Amino acid sequence: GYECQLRLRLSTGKDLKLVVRSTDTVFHMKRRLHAAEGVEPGSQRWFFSGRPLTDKMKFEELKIPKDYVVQVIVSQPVQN
Repeated sequence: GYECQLRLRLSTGKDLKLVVRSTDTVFHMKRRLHAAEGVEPGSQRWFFSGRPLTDKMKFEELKIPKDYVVQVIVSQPVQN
C-alpha cells in the first residue's frame, strides 16, 4: 500500500479521485471528502459497490489503482 488512488463518486455523480496510501483509507479519504470535495457534515456516507465502507478500506483493498471508485452520499449541495 504505497501508491493508492481511489475515485470518489459524490452527489451521485461527483467523481474526484484522491491520492491515498494505506494509512489514508475511506477515513482520511473522507478527510479530503470534506477538504478536497467539501463534504464535512454528515453528508459523508461512504459506499462501495452498494455497501457502506469503513475507515480501513484502502489498505484492505489495494486493488484501487483507478478503476475502483467509492460512491459517497451527500444531500447537502450548499446547505439549507
